Amino acid sequence: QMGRGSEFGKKRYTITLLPGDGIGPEVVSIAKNVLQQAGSLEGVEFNFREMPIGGAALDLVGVPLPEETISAAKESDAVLLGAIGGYKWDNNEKHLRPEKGLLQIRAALKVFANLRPATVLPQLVDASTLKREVAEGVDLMVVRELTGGIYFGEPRGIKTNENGEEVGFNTEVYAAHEIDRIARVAFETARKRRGKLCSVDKANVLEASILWRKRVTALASEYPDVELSHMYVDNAAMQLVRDPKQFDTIVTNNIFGDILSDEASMITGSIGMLPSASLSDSGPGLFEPIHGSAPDIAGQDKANPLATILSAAMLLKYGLGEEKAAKRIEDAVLVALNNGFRTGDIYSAGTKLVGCKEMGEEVLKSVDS
Amino acid sequence: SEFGKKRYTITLLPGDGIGPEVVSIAKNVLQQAGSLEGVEFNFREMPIGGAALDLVGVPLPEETISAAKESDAVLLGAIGGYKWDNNEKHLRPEKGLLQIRAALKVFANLRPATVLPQLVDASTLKREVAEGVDLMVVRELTGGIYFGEPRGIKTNENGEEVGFNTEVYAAHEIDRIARVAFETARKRRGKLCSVDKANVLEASILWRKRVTALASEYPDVELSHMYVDNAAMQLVRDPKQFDTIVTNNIFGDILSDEASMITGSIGMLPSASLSDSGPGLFEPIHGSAPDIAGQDKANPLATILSAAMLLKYGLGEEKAAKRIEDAVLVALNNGFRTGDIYSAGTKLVGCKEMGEEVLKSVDSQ
Ligand SMILES: CC(C)[C@H](C(=O)O)[C@@H](O)C(=O)O
Ligand SMILES: CC(C)[C@H](C(=O)O)[C@@H](O)C(=O)O
Ligand SMILES: [Mg+2]
Ligand SMILES: [Mg+2]
Repeated sequence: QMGRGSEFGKKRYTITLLPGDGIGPEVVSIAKNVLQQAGSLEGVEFNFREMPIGGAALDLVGVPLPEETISAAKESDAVLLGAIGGYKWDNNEKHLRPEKGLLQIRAALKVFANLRPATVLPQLVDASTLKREVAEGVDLMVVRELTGGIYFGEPRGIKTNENGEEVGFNTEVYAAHEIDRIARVAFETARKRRGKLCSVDKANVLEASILWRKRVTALASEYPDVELSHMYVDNAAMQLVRDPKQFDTIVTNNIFGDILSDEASMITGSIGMLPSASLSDSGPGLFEPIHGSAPDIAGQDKANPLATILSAAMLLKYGLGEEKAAKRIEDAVLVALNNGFRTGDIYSAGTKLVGCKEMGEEVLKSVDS
Repeated sequence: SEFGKKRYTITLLPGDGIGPEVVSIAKNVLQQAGSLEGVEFNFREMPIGGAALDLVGVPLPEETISAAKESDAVLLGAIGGYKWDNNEKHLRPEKGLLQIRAALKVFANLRPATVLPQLVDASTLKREVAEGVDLMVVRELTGGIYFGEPRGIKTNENGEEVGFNTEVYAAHEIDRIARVAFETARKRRGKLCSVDKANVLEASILWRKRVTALASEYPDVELSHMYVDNAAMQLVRDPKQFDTIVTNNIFGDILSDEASMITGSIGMLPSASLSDSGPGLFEPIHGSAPDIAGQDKANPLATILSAAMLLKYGLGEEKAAKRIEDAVLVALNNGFRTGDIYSAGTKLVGCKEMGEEVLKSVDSQ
């Protein structure tokens, strides 16, 4: 009669926080607070656990992703990551660079489905370098295959041939089952939006893309409410500039996903607003802002926390099925922007320039009202 | 005099869609510009792409490769069409394009992306961002994942299909494209940005390593490195920051097309593919546009400018190349626009009429 579960009708989730490097800890600290407050309003409690990753892990135990961090992440209900990278580690051997830890945690958590929404918010339309009429109303979702393809393909390496010359190689490889699963996510995703899915590949050159297109095509019959189309990656790169409003959902591989989602991100004009979700089958998902560790403003209360806050909303929605709590966060971010609040990266003439903590305070204020 | 005329052999590969229309115009413009410099051409038309598939059942006939290799330069129209997209992999039009690039060993692909002042409004980027864009992509054209082995679709023991390709570069392949790009930047504004994914891929670690080692051979050139995903963003945010970019086959394909659309006018952009020895390959970057094939709507200016790159880079005919460039400029300054570049207050014309306007500007001089 109090509700499901064993704590007075409340739901308690275990969250692993991976603040990381640069501005990561600052923005995660704020999102944590917004998460707690919005959750509390829906009868949701959290056990948080901070663990090291990236440069922080390197300075601590000499690897970018400690076994103990993986264990903690795997035993959790969801993972919220801050940011990865710094100048200090830039002359390290490549297994000892912060980015390595990020690739390793994706693989370890088997979060093959990366969701990256790119929307132009009406309050920030003028931040885009695209003309207003082209940028306004952009609202697309890139579904990127995150744990396969060339990023993780074998064989790979740099070797010296018999002529004494170096040869570097990587393998773009996909098994049918890897394509099917990311395709299914994208079809389900498009179904819940405008019902349009664009599969992006290089099928006029690459056998790996021919298989991609074959499997995606064969799945279309299981989603008759979804209009499937296909586009070559180079044409997709042009169409994002020419008419980004044409897209609802895009599905593509690891490397094309990396390039196109980042292109779509910059087209919106405000990188500091953009969240992302990485989902697995049945295990904890990984949620993180798409921006970097921005080391040059670290510790200066300058960072935009909104992308991480919105990643926490994605954590609630996609990771935990806690939709009302997610909506409370999304609403509060909107109220802050409507009230004229802007951190430095989204500042325009006549708005209220605020620091990181102060922006969090405004979101918090709105959640609690 | 007849004895002292300069003569070149040009192989024409009209290809598919609007390819034949635009190449026919560029051929005429080429003849007229050259003749004013005492240069005459022997043209031979050969099949490639869908056109070769329809004639002999392969996208690149042996006879075409022979003709191209024996010539001084190759001018190509366009490849591809819906007619052949349901073809087996070995028999799609595009395979012919990859095959001719490989056969001619044209590893150095030059794709200049500029915003013309007459056409600044055609970009979807704000005027202040698009105006003054002027970059060159130097793309490695005959190596990398496009040609790497092993490759295929196989069925494993379980009956499950696995599709795979190999991104592979030997150091000397990187060295050679890099040298071309350094030399390119030196002739431009002295800035080179090398683009890779060296934070993930071994092949790109070698890429960055070789380009870095070569920097000291061109100490007058300013070299920087950028990840391909960052480059895709920087082209949107501040494309004016770039002079010359060098990158591999697949990143070059993506980034150059992104840069092209950023300028706003795909129908204006030429390209050159150059080899160490032998004829170069010159073609517009637009596609076959099969919906307007035979409708006299095509913009011939990109192929006309590709013929200018042919003269300039392939044949060293600098004065003839300038005559063509000058004439395209005259035609645009006279207000002529094909449909793809039309704006209110201009003269909307078809393909043939645009060509004739460029032709009479050439012959004016
Ligand atoms: C840092 C890099 C390894 C990473 C990637 O390529 O996935 C980043 O670019 C991203 O998009 O999250
Ligand atoms: C294969 C073919 C479609 C070609 C390529 O990918 O190189 C085209 O995109 C280009 O840029 O010339
Ligand atoms: Mg990226
Ligand atoms: Mg292309």
